[PDB]
Amino acid sequence: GSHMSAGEPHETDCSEILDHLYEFLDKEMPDSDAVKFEHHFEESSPCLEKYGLEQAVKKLVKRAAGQDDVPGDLRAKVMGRLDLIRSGQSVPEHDVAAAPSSSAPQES
Repeated sequence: GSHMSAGEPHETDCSEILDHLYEFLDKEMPDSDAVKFEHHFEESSPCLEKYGLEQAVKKLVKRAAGQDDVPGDLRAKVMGRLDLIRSGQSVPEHDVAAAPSSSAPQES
């Protein structure tokens, strides 16, 4: 495992963390959620290390009130990812939203 690594640690639940990412993000306060996110997002880091949501949710938390708040491009990307996660495992290069390097950074 030098270039490719998919060794997830010992976890328990994950869909529930997504469940927040969806209703938390869309049915609570898109901008007033980055600071409230971190709390629940840190309790289940291993869930975000299954499909690669850590990298994304960290970015959602990064905005917070006052800053980027919510470009709609991260959420739509995260929610749509939940919908992909909850209904699949194959994930795309969504890291491009904040430093592209999911699999092929350059991709010739």
